[PDB]
Amino acid sequence: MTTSQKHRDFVAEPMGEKPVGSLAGIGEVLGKKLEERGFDKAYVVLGQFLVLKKDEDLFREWLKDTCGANAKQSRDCFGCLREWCDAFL
Amino acid sequence: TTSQKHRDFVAEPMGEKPVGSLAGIGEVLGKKLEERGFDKAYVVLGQFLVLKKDEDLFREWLKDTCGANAKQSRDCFGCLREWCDAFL
Repeated sequence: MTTSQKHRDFVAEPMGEKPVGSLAGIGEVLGKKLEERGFDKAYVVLGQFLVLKKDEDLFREWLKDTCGANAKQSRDCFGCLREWCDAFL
Repeated sequence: TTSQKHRDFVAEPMGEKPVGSLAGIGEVLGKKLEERGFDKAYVVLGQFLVLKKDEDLFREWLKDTCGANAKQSRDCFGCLREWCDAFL
């Protein structure tokens, strides 16, 4: 297992009302910036991932533009949402 | 009350179901959703979630996007709301 424990916690169960900082890659700095843009709960970021048809390039670019995520952070967040979807959607 | 199409949708994960599997989304609406990129049910779920599950704004967006009338948008909203309560 190469993922963070944090990723594994997220993908292990439905996300319900979890905050955006429960997503892998989304530390407190990125999470504050996402919340200030209206992306307060993880499911709102899931929504964007889904409206972008789960496209890695568009989602990671959107995350960079919206909260300044770097490549590792956007990869981790994408991978967490992708694996969550594979398990639960 | 509810249609069987609604109950069938809310009973299980949606996976790669087409947009027409959503309650209220018939052939005409599905066509116009697909023309706009919303070809699978999960893409419309995505919009529902980005709008924070807000009934008024989601139903208005659906009317604006594909021409859904009030019953169609009611049906579609309700199926996504109940799916989310069961699976999200």
